[PDB]
Amino acid sequence: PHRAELARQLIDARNRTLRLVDFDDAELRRQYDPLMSPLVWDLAHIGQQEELWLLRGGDPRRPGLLEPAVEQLYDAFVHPRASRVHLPLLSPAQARRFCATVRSAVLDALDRLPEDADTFAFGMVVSHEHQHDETMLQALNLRSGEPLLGSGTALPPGRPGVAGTSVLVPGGPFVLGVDLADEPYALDNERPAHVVDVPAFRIGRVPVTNAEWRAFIDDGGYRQRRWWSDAGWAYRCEAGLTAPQFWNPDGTRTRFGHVEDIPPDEPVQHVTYFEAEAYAAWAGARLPTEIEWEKACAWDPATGRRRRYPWGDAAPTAALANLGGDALRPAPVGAYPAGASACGAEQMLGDVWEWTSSPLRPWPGFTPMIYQRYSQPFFEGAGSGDYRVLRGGSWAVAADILRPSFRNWDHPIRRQIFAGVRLAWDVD
Ligand SMILES: [Ca+2]
Ligand SMILES: [Cl-]
Ligand SMILES: [Fe+3]
Ligand SMILES: [Mg+2]
Repeated sequence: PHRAELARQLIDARNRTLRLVDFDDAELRRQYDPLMSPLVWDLAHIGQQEELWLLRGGDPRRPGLLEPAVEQLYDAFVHPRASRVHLPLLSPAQARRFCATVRSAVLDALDRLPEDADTFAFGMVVSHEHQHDETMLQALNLRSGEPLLGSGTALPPGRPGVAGTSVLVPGGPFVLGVDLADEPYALDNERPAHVVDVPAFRIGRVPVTNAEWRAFIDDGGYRQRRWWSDAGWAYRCEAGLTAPQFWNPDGTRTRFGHVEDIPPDEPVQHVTYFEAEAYAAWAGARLPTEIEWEKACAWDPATGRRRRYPWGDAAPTAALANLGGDALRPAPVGAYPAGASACGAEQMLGDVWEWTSSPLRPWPGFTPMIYQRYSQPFFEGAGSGDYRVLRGGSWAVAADILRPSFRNWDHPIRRQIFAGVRLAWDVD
């Protein structure tokens, strides 16, 4: 954009990062849960990736500030999450110094870029840092003990008449994905724009709520194998799943260390893919495919056009969606009527990541971005395991990095992520 706007975005991302590591060194070195890196790992990894993609042209053979063996401590493919707490990592002071040195050089580089030069990598790195900010939030939510963060900023109230209900998405061709011409910082797996024929289906007007999930629990949903897939039931049994994560026996939940009543009308959060598909079956529905999801989000059947956001082309605001990290929770269903898609689906962007039944697959014409290992290793059959795509962003996602076409994914056994469920149905 303006180089000034990119600088602004990089600086906002780093402000966020530095708030999330504004704790004692011992906190930053802790393993809150074996699923998660220590925060000091994400801190240095953020700087190392910024250096690699913006100062070293993505070529690790070009010299960096760190010895290559030190740099490789921050290679996510080499070091499984659980092992990272024991690695000989840079201290918090070293990591902050490294990040600052890199950032100074990056801002100078941005200044010096020729007019009309390609800036894709800068936007890619903004996305990378904000994504790690959400990862660090996941870790802080898992942390046992008295809260470090506050309990979250105010959200609007919900409204009656939306929970449980569905909207029709009329059948036919629509444009899936985007081109760089339209979204200059769309990540590689979002591209290119192409047509897919999607038969008529219905999708939930809002996500599944906590009170709805409690009904599933109360009817014995976790005790009845018929709602679950073979793999899902086996995992439910292995892991002893009986409720969403952080729901306590006494009916409270623990959210960033805060013990509180579970609000009935918020989207359910911290459920596995396997839980999501079991609830959907028990409810008489199914999960959407990600293609269904994106059509419901972005397509306007009255005009036969894609919208930039579900509501139109206006930049996200606090009146339109719950984004950016400050709320530390999703909003009550019905809280954002102005954020509805053309078909009437609300809270598609923000609040909770929504499970879909789609594995990650390339769109026809896919070509990798400079960070070649960002998507490709996770495509179905690429040999990295089983993944399902999540859509729409959560309350923790920065508005700057989110689009209807954005594709998250994870193993179906993961629920420390800020994920919930929106139902779908076939139409006859
Ligand atoms: Ca969402
Ligand atoms: Cl990671
Ligand atoms: Fe990363
Ligand atoms: Mg009953």
